[PDB]
Amino acid sequence: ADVILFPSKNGAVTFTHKRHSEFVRECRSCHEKTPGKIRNFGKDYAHKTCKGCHEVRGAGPTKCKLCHTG
Ligand code: HEM
Ligand code: HEM
Ligand code: HEM
Repeated sequence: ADVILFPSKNGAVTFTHKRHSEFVRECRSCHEKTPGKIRNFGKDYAHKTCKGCHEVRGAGPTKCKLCHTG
């Protein structure tokens, strides 16, 4: 889906999946060879990938509550 909701014990995360493709050139930057559900998706994968990219690019939320907005 273009907008994906991630339930979380630390607050739901609203992910603009489609919008992110306007900023991220490759599906592979977040996906395995085949784009689709990510088997090991969770805290570790998310904090490394989601937070990590935001940190390196200086755009996107890195503060807990700015991502865990639910
Ligand atoms: C045009 C390239 C992309 C394609 C073809 C693609 C395709 C998909 C598909 C088919 C799904 C599964 C939807 C479902 O659950 O039915 C999905 C989920 C997802 N995609 Fe993408 N995606 C692309 C780019 C991105 C990018 C750039 C990111 C990271 C910024 C990303 C992150 C994710 C995440 C986190 C999920 C949820 C996985 C899960 O809940 O297991 N995608 N994507
Ligand atoms: C599932 C993991 C991710 C989550 C939960 C996430 C969440 C967010 C959120 C909450 C925003 C605020 C703007 C919006 O919602 O559209 C955002 C912005 C952004 N994200 Fe992510 N993101 C993820 C992965 C990534 C990745 C992997 C990259 C880089 C490869 C990335 C690059 C960006 C950039 C550049 C922005 C700023 C866009 C703007 O200027 O409006 N994000 N992201
Ligand atoms: C240091 C600040 C942060 C703290 C304390 C925090 C804490 C947590 C915790 C405790 C979990 C697991 C909750 C559970 O078991 O359901 C989690 C999962 C996650 N976090 Fe964070 N987080 C932080 C920052 C971020 C940021 C900045 C993002 C988005 C850019 C983010 C995205 C996520 C996502 C998508 C998950 C996985 C959700 C799922 O299981 O589907 N977190 N976080």
